[PDB]
Amino acid sequence: SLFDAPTLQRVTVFTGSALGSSSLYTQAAQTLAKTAVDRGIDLVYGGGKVGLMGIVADAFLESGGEAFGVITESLMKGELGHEKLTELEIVPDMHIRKRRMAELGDGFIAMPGGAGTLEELFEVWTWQQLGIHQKPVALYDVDGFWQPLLEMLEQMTQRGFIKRDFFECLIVESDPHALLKAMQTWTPPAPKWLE
Amino acid sequence: TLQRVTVFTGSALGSSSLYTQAAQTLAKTAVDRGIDLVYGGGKVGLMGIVADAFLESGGEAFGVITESLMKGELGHEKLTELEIVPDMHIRKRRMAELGDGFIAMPGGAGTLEELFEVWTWQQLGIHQKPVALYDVDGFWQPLLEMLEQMTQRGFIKRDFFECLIVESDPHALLKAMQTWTPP
Repeated sequence: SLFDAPTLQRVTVFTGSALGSSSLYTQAAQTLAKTAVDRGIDLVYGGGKVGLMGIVADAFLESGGEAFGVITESLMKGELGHEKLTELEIVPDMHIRKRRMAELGDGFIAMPGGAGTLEELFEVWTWQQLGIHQKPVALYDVDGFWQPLLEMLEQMTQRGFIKRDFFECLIVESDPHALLKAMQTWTPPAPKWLE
Repeated sequence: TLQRVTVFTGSALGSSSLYTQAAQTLAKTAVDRGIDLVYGGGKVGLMGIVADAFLESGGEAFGVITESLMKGELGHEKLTELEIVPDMHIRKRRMAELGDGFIAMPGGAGTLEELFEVWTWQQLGIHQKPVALYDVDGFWQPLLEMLEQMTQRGFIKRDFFECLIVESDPHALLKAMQTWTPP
């Protein structure tokens, strides 16, 4: 229906190819995967087998959900792709990879990661602002990991480079049930009233 | 050597005229070095400011813009050359091909997005070009603080974070770019 948000069938997850320095990030990813599958949401992600990327894909498969990785030729030649995925799309470059992860997902989540995770997050958020998609964008704030980013965006907003209304449409939860609940009920803000 | 530099900067002007001025001063400094501008082709915000400044100072400015943004009345019509491309990704492929290095002046989410793409791709060996942050009025300090924590939590190689250029003065910035070596 026209008044309804599309219902989330898949979520695209951005996260590190390292595990990072707390056991907690491995736990927290596992929990989200379980919650996701509980609501019949499947996973789209970058197709890796190590670090949090690997953790989250494995947790998804193990809870009995599905998992669609999208990976490049370069990465597949260097034999870095996960081998037991529901599907694994191999594409010529990093652009197409991001484009395809964004077409496949019904929403985006950023779990802890580094530069690459930021590359992906800001792109999809920018695109939301340009009207290229109207899918929700969320930060999984595991042990406050994303708090420094929020301080940075708050400062950018104050200096006038980001509209407060966009920044406030960013979902940030540390609880996974909350996170996905906000993603399901999310609607984009009316262009009619931005300020 | 550095002949063209790709600049990422905000589509708005920001709440203080300091940014406009720094953007102007940087363009002059780069023209004096013989360096031309490559950027996303807009006339609004600091994009417009920096492109005007390169032109008015005797230098050249090349824009790469999508068909959509052109249609949106955001394009600059008095550049040295303006390429029109299908989409955002071809636009970044081209800005990266044309650039010999990358500078991120103040901006928002659009700027962040371009910045992180080319930084990440430096980490992966896709290119070996300097990436620099023009730290006007400490604008990028909160970003460095975020990166510092990510490095302390295991998600960014310290080695790589240290190869990131950060400078508030434009003569220092361009010299840092000119003498930089890869990680």
